[PDB]
Amino acid sequence: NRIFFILVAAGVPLSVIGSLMHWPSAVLFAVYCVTIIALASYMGRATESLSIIRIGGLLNATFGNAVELIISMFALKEGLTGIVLASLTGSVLGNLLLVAGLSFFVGGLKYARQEFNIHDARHNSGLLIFAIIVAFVIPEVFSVGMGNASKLNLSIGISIIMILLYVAALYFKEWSGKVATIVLFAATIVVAYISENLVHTFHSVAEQFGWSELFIGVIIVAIVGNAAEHASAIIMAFKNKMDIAVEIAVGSTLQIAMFVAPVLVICSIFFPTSMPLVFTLPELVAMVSAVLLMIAISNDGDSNWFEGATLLAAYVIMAIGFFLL
Amino acid sequence: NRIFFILVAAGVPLSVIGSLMHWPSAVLFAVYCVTIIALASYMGRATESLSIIRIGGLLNATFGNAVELIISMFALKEGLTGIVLASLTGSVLGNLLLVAGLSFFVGGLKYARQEFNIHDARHNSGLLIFAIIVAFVIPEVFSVGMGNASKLNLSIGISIIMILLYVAALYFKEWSGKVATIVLFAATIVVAYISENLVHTFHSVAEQFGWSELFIGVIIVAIVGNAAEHASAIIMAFKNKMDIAVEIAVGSTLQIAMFVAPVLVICSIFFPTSMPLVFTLPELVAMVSAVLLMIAISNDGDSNWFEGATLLAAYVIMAIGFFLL
Amino acid sequence: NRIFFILVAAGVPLSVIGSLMHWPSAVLFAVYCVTIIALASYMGRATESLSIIRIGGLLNATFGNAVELIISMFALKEGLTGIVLASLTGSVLGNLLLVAGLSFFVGGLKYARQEFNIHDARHNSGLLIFAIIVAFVIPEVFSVGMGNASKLNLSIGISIIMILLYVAALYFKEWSGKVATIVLFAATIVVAYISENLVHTFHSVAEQFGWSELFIGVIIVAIVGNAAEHASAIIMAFKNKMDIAVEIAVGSTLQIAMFVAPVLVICSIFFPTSMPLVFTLPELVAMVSAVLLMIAISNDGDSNWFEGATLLAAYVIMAIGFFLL
Repeated sequence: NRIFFILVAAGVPLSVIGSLMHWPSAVLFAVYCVTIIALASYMGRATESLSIIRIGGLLNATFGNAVELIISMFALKEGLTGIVLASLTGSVLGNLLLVAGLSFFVGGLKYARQEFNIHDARHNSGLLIFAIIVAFVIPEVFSVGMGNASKLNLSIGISIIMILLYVAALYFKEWSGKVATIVLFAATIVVAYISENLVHTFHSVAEQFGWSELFIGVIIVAIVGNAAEHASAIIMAFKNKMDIAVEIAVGSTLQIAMFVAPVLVICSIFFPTSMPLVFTLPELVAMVSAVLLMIAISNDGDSNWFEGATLLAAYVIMAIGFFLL
Repeated sequence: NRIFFILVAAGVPLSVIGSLMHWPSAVLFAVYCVTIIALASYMGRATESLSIIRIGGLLNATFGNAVELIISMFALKEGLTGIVLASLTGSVLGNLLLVAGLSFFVGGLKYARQEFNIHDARHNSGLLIFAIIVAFVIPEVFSVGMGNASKLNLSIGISIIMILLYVAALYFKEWSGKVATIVLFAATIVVAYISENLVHTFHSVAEQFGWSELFIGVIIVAIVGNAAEHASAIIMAFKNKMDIAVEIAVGSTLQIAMFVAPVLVICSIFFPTSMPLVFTLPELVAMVSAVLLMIAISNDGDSNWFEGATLLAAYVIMAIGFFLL
Repeated sequence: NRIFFILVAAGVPLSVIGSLMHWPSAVLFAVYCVTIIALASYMGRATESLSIIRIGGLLNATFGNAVELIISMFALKEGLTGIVLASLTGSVLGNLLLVAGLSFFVGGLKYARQEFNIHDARHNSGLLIFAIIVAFVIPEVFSVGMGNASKLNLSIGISIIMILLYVAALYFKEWSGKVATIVLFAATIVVAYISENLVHTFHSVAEQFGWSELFIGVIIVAIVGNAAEHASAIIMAFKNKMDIAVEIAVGSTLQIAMFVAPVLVICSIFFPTSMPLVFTLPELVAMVSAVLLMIAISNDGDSNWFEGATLLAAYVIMAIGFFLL
C-alpha cells in the first residue's frame, strides 16, 4: 500500500505536465509506464473487491484486464496491430511464470503439503491447452499462405466461438464498495489518458533506444498492464491458501486467451486496420512452453522453494531472448 | 436404426443409377457420400458384434476402418496419394474430438463421478503420444530434404515396426451372427463400388466447388469413413459405462495410427506411385493438438457438460481452417 | 564384468598401436569406439561407488558424463562445434528411451505393481520439461535471425542460469574405494588419449563411409559416451527397486541438459570458435518427443513388458531417420 500511494500521487502530475512539456520523449514513457503499474495495482484491488461483492465474473474478466484491454484499444486505432499481438503474448507469459513464479517462489518459506491435485488438472489444463493451443497456434500455422481475407475470417470464427463458449461456460459455471466506485476515475480515465501518450511514445523510444518494437509489447507493456494488476497473487502466500493464487494466475490467463484477445480481435474490425490472430514463431513457442511448464508443475504441487525459481528463470530467459530480437 | 435403413435403401439405387447417368458430377458425389455414412454405420455395428463374438481384435482393427482402408485403396491406385494422407489425418481428428467430443457432450445430462483415472493414463496416452508423435511427426521433419528414396525407406521402417509392434502387443494383450454375415455384401461390396466413383468425382468437385482438394480428404471424406463407422460411441452414454466410449475412440485412433496408415503405406509400394508418411504442417499441428487435448481432458474425467463443447469447438475450428486453405 | 575386462585389455593396445600404424583410418575408429564403451562402463561404475561413498552429486554430475564432456572438449578445440551439438542431442535421446527403454524392457519378466507415482511427476518432469524445452528449444527458435553475437549471448545467459540454478538446487537438495582411485588412469587418461584420435578420425569415415557427420555425433558417439556409462540402470531390474533406474536415466539427462551442455557452451568461449545452443529441427523435434514419451509413460508406471518395446522402437526409428539425413 505505502509504496503504491506514492507512485499514483507522484506519477499522474508528472505524466500530465510531461504531456504538456512534450519532451524529451524517452524519459516520459519511462515515467508514463511507472505510474500505470501502480494504477493497475489499484485497478486489480478494485476488481477483486467487486468480485467478492456470478456476473461479477464479467468484471473480473473485463476490468481485471482493462489496462491490457485499454492500452491495446488505442494501439488498435493507431495500430500498430503488432504491439497489440505482442502484448497478448506478454499477458500469458506474465501470469505464468512471472506472477505464478513470483508467488510460488516468495511463499517458499516452508512447503505446504501437496495441493490442489484433483481441482487443477480437470479445469485449468484442458481449456489452457485448449484455449492457447487452439486459439493461437491454429491461426499461426493455418494462416501461413491463405491469405489476408481468409486470415481474419478464421480469427473471427475462433474469436467468436471462444467468447460464445467462454460466456456459455462462465455464465453456467476486504474493504469493499468505496474502491469499486473510485477505481474508474483514479484509474480507468487516468490510465486511458496516459494510454493516449504511450503509443505515440513507442516509435520514438524504439528508434532512439532499441531493440525492439516487439520487445516493448512483449515484456515492458505486459509487465505494466497484466502483471501489476494481477500481482494480488504473490501477496496471498501462506497467510491464505495458495489455492486462489493459482486460480488468479491461470483464470486471468484463460480469460486473456478466451476473452481479451478475441474481443480485441473483434474490435479491430470497426476501425479500418485489421488484426488476425497472427504470432511470430518466437512468440508462440514461448507461449506453449509456459503451458507445458505450468502443466508440469501443476501435476502434484503444492509448491517448492525453487518451484518458482525454475519458473522465474524460464521467464527471464524468454525476456532476454525477446530483447535480443 | 430407423433413419439408417432409409439411407441405405435410398442411397444405393440412386448411387447406382447416378453412376449410370454420369451427370451432373457434383450432386452425385453429394449423394455418393451420404449413402456411405449409413453404409459405415452398419459396417461399424457388424464389426462390434463380431468383436463381441482375441483375434476378433484384428476384425475390429481392419474392418472397423475398412471404409477408411477401402476409399484410400483405390485413391492409392488412382492416387492421388495426397487424399490418402489427408484422410489418415481426418481419422485421428475425427475420433477425437468429434466422436469423443460428441460422446462427452451429448451424455452431459448429469456428470458421472470421476473415471477412469488409473486405466487411461497408462495405456491410452503412451502409444497415443508414441504412435502419432513418433509415427507422423518424425517422418514430416526428417523428410524435409532427404530426399525421395530416403523418405519411403523411413516410412517403411516406421510402418513395419508399427505393425510388428501392434501385432506383437495386440496378440499378446447385441443381435450377432446375421450382421457378421450380411456386412460384406450390404457394405464391403457396395462401399467398394461407390468408392470407384468417389475418386473420379473429387477433381471435378474440387474444380467446380472449391476449396480445397485437401479439405475433401480431411473433413468430408473422414466424416464418412471413420466417424460414421465409429459413431457407436456417442450412443453408449449413461445407459452404459462411458468406459467403452473412450476405448472406442482412442483404440480406433491408435489402430489408424499404428495399423491403417502403415499397412496402407506398405500397399503404396505394389502400385507404381509411392506415399511416404508426409504431412502438411497445418495437418500435423492439428493432430498433436488433439493428442494434447485428449491428454488434458483424460487426466481425471469422467466428463463435463462442456468437456465435449470445448472439444467440438476445437474440431469445428480446425475444419473451418482446413476449408480456408 | 567378464566381457568388459576383455574389451578394456584388448581395446587399449590395439588403439595405441592403431594410433602408431595410422592406417587404415576407418577400421580403427571402429576399434577406437569399441574400447570406449567398456572404458565408460568402468567410468560409470567408478562414479556410482564414489556417489555411494551431498557434493558427491558433483562427481555424479561431472565425471558421470566425463566421457561425454571429454570427447566434446577436443571436438571443441578442433570443433567441429556441430559434432558437439549433435552429441548433446544424443545424450538425452540415449538415456531416454534407450537406457530407460532397455531397462523397462529387459526387466519385463513380471510386472511390478504401480510405482513411483508421487515422486516422478513433481521433480522429474518439471525441470525435464523446463530444462530441455527451455534450454534447447528457446535458443533454436529465437536464434533464427539475430544473428551471431546475439546467439551466444543468449546461450551464455541460459547456460549461466542453468548452472546457477542447478548448483543452487543440487547444493540445497558395492566394492568401493579402489575403483574411485583406479578410474582416472584406466579411463580418464586412456579415454582422453583415444579421444584425440576420434575427431581426426571422423571426417575420413564421413567422407569414405557416410552418412552423415551429424549421424556420427547423434547415434554412434552418444551410444559410447553416455549410454555405456549409464548402462548401470538396465542391470538393476527386479533384483532392486527400479526406482533408481528411472532416477539414473532422467537425473543424468537433466544433468546433461542443465550442466554438461551449459558448461561446455561456456568452454567454447576460451577457444576462438564459439558454439551457441543451436540445433537442427530434426534434432529438436526428436528431443521434445522423448520428453513427451518419458512423460506419457511416467504417469503411473511402474512398467510393462512392452513399456520398453514402445520406447526402443521410437529410438531405433529416430536412429534410422538420423542416418538417412
